Amino acid sequence: LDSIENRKLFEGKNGAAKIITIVPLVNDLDPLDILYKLLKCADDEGIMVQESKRIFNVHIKKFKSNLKIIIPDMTNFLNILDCAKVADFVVFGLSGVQEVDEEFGEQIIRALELQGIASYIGVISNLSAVHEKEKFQLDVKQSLESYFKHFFPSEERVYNLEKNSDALNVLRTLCQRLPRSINWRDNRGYVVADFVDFVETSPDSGDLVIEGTVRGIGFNANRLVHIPDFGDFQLNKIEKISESTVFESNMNRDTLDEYAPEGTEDWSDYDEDFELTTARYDDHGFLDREFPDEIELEPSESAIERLKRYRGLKNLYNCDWQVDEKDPSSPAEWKRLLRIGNYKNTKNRIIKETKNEAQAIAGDRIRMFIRFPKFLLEKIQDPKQLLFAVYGLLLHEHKNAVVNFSLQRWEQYDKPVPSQEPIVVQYGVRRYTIQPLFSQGSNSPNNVHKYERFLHPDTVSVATCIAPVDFTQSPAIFFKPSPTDAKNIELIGHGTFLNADHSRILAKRAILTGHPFRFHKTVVTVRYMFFRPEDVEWFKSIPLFTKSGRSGFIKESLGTHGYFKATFDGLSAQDVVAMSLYKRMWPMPSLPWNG
Repeated sequence: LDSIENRKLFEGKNGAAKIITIVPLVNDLDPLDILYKLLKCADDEGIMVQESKRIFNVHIKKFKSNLKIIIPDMTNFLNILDCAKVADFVVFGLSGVQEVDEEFGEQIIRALELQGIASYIGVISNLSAVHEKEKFQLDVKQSLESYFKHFFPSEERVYNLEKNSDALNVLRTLCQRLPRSINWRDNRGYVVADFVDFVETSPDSGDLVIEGTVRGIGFNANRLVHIPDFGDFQLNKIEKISESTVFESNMNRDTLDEYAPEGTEDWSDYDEDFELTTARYDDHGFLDREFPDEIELEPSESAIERLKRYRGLKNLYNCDWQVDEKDPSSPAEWKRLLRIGNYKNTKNRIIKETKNEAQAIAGDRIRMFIRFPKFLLEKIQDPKQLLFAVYGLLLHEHKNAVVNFSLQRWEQYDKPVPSQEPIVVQYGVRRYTIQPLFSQGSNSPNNVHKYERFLHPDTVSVATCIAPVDFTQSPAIFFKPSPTDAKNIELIGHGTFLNADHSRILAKRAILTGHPFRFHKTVVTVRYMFFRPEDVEWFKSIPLFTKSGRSGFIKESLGTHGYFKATFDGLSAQDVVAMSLYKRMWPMPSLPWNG
């Protein structure tokens, strides 16, 4: 009972700011018409919009509450998403004449829902164009209502802005009804800039002043800040405006370092240094998919040199594979990454620390001085036209680490997706061009997982890469920018930022194909596997298997052309002799994404 009074206060007084985003899901639907029909309900004529251009601050006197209306750039799909993630309420605009495009309008409903929506409302301003008779118009309104309920059953009736009865009910909801909270946005800080100015300090960099009201967890002078399509930046000063305090950047401020100082690799020896006449074999445990992992050796090149970093495994679930081991293939950044022991506990601690050590709480008007470089000012667009939102970053969020994303294919995405090709990933407001190693999610004791070359279509897979830490487990949207597509991007998949564990070891499989030709009572001769007698001698330790379900071992080399004799438990001139080998796959560093 007490909690309801405290939660209302920030928005139910002369110092409130309610973010409302107008999202018309149809090509031939104007957002200004949707706004005019919504602002018509209030008796104050001086509220009405003509020629602020897209982002307006309107004070509705009928419900004694300030409203902040945002109109996105419909040419850019990502801008529509950007305006909605900052919104407290989203006004979806449906058309009576034109149907919602599956490739664009429908995809907006899909993408906004997957990145996180605070509150939604169905609205029709195009009902007049259908018919003159109310019997024909209501049949169209009911048809749109069934479509809107299919995406989310939270809304039962799609309000029509034509009738003053339904339009007054919408404004009453946008002004009085408390909006829902978005986990990642509200646990961070978020300020929608009303006015942006710049102060020169040096001929290279200065201070970018942002005036706005704090929403979410709040802001701290030491904590880093993030401007979308610009990057992460450090703060210098923050001024609090109160109706009848200044917080400065300390010695304990966060650094803009992506990786640890060059030399950190020399201060820790968690390395399994390994030194042989026979190839490596790990037998610690108890004993479509084959085709993509199959490999074929070249006759000129030796298999010892090619498959040097490969290990034979009796069982991948029980093998003693180790993290941080000595390997030349491993990235240089590996030791310079953020190593989090227990993500679950570090995530809760930083969140609790941020809320408790917050300087400018939600509802406070602030003047944010951001240490900004002068060269980036040419890309800054008017805050009244294009949404200028500043999202606060938690402790060590800038720092890169071995991050794990859960990812499921976007509905009706039959196209394949390989596990090394660059894909843009939007986790929260941040977006980076990620090269993700896919692996099927499993509860293995050794945390060793088989590296899948392509995204599995039946279930949800796990993408592993090197990217900065997200301490809010923000939902992730995976896309590839397409120029041929209506919306400048081609949405690949959706998911969530799982954790930041390096303990997840990924192993690439290599299956050697071999064909038997000669058959003695016990001695079976295979030929298409190796092409050197030395190569046969080296891989002798790794047991052989057959696609028919037989098991065996290499006896010795026959000729100088890699022919070999082998003994099996059960095969003919039609069976395929095979050998499975495994190598460690290291995560790949990712670059940021703007525009």
